[PDB]
Amino acid sequence: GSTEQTAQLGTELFIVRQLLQIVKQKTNQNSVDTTLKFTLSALWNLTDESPTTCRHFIENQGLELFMRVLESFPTESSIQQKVLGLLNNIAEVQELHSELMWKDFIDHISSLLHSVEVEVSYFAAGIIAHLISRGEQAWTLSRSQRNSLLDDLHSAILKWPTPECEMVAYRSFNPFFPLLGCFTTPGVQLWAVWAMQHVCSKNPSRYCSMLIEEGGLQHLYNIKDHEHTDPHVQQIAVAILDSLEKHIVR
Amino acid sequence: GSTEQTAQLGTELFIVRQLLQIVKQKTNQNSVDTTLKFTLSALWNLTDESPTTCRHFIENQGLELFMRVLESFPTESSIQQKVLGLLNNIAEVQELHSELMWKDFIDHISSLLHSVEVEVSYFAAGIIAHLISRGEQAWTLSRSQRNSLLDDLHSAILKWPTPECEMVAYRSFNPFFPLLGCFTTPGVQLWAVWAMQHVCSKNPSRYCSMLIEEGGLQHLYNIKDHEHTDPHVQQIAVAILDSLEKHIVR
Repeated sequence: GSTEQTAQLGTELFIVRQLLQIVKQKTNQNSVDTTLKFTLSALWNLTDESPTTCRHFIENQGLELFMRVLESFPTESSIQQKVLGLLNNIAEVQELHSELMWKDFIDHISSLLHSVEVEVSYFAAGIIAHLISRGEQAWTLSRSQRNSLLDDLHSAILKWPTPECEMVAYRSFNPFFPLLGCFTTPGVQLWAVWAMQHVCSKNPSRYCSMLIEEGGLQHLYNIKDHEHTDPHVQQIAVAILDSLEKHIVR
Repeated sequence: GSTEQTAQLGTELFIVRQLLQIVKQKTNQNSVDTTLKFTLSALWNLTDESPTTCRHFIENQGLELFMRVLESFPTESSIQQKVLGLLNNIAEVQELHSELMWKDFIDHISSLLHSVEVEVSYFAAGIIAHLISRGEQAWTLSRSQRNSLLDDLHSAILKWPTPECEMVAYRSFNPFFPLLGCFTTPGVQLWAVWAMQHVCSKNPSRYCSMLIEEGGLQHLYNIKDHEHTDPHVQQIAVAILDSLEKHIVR
């Protein structure tokens, strides 16, 4: 058992503030250590499927602080991963979209998309995928930056090796489904199917039934059957389907 | 998204120790402040269906610390609720049963069972129901106390008002099911069905669907159609069974 949900919602702002305070102190002292890594993991985990926590983070200078974390520790891939994991959760919340639309932030993400560490690149790509998915109209920065981010997104995913661990856990695939069906911007679909394939192949007994239960079969058959589909998107979609088909008919 | 499960398991020990150190420092200061309250909530929530976290708590003197918390703040219902919520989670872990078997822990729980606050007594009852359910052989303290606890458990539950809030959240009814079908010990059964009735009552959208899908029907019918069953256990079991039919077809 745990506290009831209303009580949990009561405490989010205090916990967000206390954790950000710790992050801020460590960053000022340039202290890269265990308490910082575990505090950043905790903060990331608190924002998992929590639009309320993402809003408290934004309202309490989280974005500025995390840019400072990225600037202060540009060689700490473990730190970058957790910062970007959290930002990928904020990127999923459409009412927070406009908070992420500033040049410094996008410039930082675009550069970490090119990190040679897939556990860093993956989350920069997820942020970019979600932001591009909201459409040209929602993108209030340079139009040529949107376009080149889209090609870099597609290009970066195709270079990724198979990570040795899961890099992330999901409690639902709901945030991925609108990214499918982004046929106009195939790098967006590519990230979604790559991410789905990655966790379903590494952990079928946690994810295959999840995905089937949330409607994944038809969303992916809708890609398998679609006429003018990017061949890489399609190849990974069928690989997820294969895994899903075998989870049924066990 | 959140950190992957193996990484999360690798942080549990650090988080348990940090949060226990915060409880210890606030208890030493005799300070019942906001930080103490949401530190205790977070620890409780961290033990939710987590036998590994429960073991870290035990192996790091959490029991003795929480005893002192209970003895140092005997008027703070909200403190006692959170301590007992966590201890109720420990009581669910069969491999930790013998760690809870010392007289003065059970003596204190048996006292809180008679608290006038249902939000305290509920969780004391839950610890007792789980410990008693493991049969007489596992009960290495006084045997007559166990038998009188079994009587006190049953009588206390009958005196409970309807609480004004949900006092707890459950991710799964699975730890309750063994409590059902402890026909040798009613009251152990009464706590479980009263608990199910309470959460399905106040939050049907969340708990009724979950209860049916985990097998609550066959577990409740096995109590109903069983013939020499305690009247209150039967009345509640039947109350829940009939309320659920209003849901499987709404």
